[PDB]
Amino acid sequence: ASCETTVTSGDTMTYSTRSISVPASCAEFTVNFEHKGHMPKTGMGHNWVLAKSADVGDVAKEGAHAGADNNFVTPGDKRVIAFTPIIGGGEKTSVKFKVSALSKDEAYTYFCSYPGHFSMMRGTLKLEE
Ligand SMILES: [Cu+2]
Repeated sequence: ASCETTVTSGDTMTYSTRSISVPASCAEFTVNFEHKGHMPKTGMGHNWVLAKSADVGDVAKEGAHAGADNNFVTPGDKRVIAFTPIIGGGEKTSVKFKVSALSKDEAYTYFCSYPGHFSMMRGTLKLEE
């Protein structure tokens, strides 16, 4: 009944885990995200973006053109359920979201939207009954 999890990244294009389970008993869930590499966000930035799996492609396409100042996420993108800002080496961030925003009928994917990272840096998130 833990309603928090920690996902790390580094100077590669992989997350530390590729599956996150959110307990349906949680009212809110927190994802802590840390970058343990030594390269900065200009060249090796990472973020954690959550969307329904069918929407990842379009969110990633539009987000790549939104710019670093918009964390590579289109401003007001209604397909993004929750996201963190981009972080570089030695930085940490987190995001908390309401578990009621998720449905048991849908599939979800978390991924990094820094240009060129989404194909490898992605995982599945599911609501655990
Ligand atoms: Cu990344």
